[PDB]
Amino acid sequence: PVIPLDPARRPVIKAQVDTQTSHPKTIEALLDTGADMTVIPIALFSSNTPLKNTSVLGAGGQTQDHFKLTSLPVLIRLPFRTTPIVLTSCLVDTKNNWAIIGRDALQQCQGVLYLP
Amino acid sequence: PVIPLDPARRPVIKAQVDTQTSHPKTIEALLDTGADMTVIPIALFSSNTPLKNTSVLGAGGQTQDHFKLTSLPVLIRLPFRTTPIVLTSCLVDTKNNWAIIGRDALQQCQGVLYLP
Ligand SMILES: CC(C)(C)NC(=O)[C@@H]1CN(Cc2cccnc2)CCN1C[C@@H](O)C[C@@H](Cc1ccccc1)C(=O)N[C@H]1c2ccccc2C[C@H]1O
Repeated sequence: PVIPLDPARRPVIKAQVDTQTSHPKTIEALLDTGADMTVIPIALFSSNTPLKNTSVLGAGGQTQDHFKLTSLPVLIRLPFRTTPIVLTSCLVDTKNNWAIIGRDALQQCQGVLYLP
Repeated sequence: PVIPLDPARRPVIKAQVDTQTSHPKTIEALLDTGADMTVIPIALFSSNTPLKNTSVLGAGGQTQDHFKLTSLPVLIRLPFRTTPIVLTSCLVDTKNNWAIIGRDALQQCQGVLYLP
């Protein structure tokens, strides 16, 4: 679908996320062309799930803390799609619970940005 | 133009920014559907320009020293376009000199996100 861009209304979407550690869950995620990589909430995971450490570039510079990588791929299903997005790895937000569909996922559903 | 979304290649654009505090300059800016507001480098301004202090949520926790608000509106022109995007106010990166075109600007050029 064509998704209008509005400063007052974030372009969010329902996404079923399978972290392969528990049952697939539906979240509301921000469609973010400015994001190199997808971010999912730590709440999607179980308590015994191992994650890799990392340091990501953010608005406050380097955040050497609340972002981790999954060891296993992450599967994401959009409402109008049966076939899933399969990310080799993606970021996990451990402080807050940000949900961000990055260009890694957007490429897989062949999404484009269009300026008239 | 149609801009493909690619985790390895950021959707950037060359945009002429008029801060109305110095001569208009062309910068490279990230096209970002996840940004509520536009960010421009403080380099485009003069040393005597008054700016407002504020608080902006970003990846690296929560910052309130990084970004400032403009006092005057900002005009942005896209390639081969004479009629300017007019932003009443936008963020000013006083540190890493980021250039981000948010949904405030993307709305005025009628930009859309398209998922096939
Ligand atoms: C993979 C990861 C997500 C960590 N990457 C980023 O953070 C990139 C980095 N570049 C770095 C970069 C900068 C310049 C050139 N190349 C790379 C700048 C662009 N961001 C993506 C941002 O668009 C992320 C969003 C996320 C968000 C939205 C709403 C609420 C919380 C978090 C974001 O930061 N948006 C905020 C935001 C951001 C800018 C301006 C205003 C606002 C308001 C707010 O919406």
